[PDB]
Amino acid sequence: SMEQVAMELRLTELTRLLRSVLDQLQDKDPARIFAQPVSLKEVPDYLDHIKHPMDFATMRKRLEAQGYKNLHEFEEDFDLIIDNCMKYNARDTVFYRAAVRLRDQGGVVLRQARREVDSIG
Repeated sequence: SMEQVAMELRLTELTRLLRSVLDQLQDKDPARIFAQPVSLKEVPDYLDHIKHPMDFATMRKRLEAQGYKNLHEFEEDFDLIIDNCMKYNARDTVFYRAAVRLRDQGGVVLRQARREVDSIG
């Protein structure tokens, strides 16, 4: 049906809009602390601590597989990255300070991103 084609043209354009946003969020991690999943080789106990790991490359596989149905699903993955980090790592660490910074700065990008989704449907 053509009515499925209109759905896919609107998913494509969410997916293209989320592409921008992820790039903007990931520029706020210039150290690349969050670029890749935490290495299970290097941190074998990691899943004892964190049950739903998340990082930027993983969010990007799922973005180019058109796997984010709405903005809320995208925003959840982003908050996982931040929240896992702030549990796993102590307050006086480069890692925890980098998540605090990314949260704070990402809040601006996400607060405009909400409005553009609502605006353009």
